[PDB]
Amino acid sequence: GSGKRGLAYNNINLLTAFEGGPFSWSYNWEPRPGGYTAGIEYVPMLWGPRGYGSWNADAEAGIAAGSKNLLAFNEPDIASQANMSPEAAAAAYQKYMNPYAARARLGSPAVSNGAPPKGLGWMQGFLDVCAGNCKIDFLAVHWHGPSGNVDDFKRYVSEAIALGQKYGIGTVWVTEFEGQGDEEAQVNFLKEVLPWLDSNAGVERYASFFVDNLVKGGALTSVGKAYKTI
Ligand SMILES: OC[C@H]1O[C@@H](O[C@@H]2[C@@H](O)[C@@H](O)O[C@H](CO)[C@H]2O)[C@H](O)[C@@H](O)[C@@H]1O
Repeated sequence: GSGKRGLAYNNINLLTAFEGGPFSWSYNWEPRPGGYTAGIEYVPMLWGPRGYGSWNADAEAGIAAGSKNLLAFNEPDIASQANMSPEAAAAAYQKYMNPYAARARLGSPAVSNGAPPKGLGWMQGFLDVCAGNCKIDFLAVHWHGPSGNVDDFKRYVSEAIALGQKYGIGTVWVTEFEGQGDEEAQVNFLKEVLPWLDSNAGVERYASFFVDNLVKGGALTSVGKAYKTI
């Protein structure tokens, strides 16, 4: 396909259900993959402070396994996720990510679609605090919301793109998006956003949220099939 579509997982076993779909990459919100999937680029994540301990070592294995890309903290703007002030993110980014700039493309901490001061407000606070010394190849962002709130999806992604470009970061990954509701409500959403994401040159890579919910009892759900074929 576009080569932008990702497999976001917890159970590495379930990526087989997506074999031969237009997938180039995977991540699991962890620094280590828990296994191997052939022909797809695993992307390590520095989730938050709990990972600082191993991050050196973890970035080493992954670059050593040919990983082109590294991701930073998960939802520092949400208290039960990374839960990090923009200032502490800037510090820990510069410290723990910037060092791999020569060997890998670095993805920003991934914000929620929460309104300022969460979301892209936190990104701007982080981008301000970074003070042009954070080495960032791409912004990571997330959007969760009802299936019929599709417009808001696209505005958010554009606003993330606009925000990144103002700070000289030329692309975003949408590392999580989820159009909520019953199976049909979820399909139709993917029919609208997947083509839009695939041609929107502001979006380098994306992942619907997520593999483990798109498979059930070892079988693709109907949402699974749509994500695989559209
Ligand atoms: O279970 C998938 C993955 O979820 C992460 O947290 C998510 C958050 O990233 C966002 O989507 O909000 C939802 C709703 O609460 C959270 O579940 C976890 O950080 C990660 O460790 C987990 O593997």
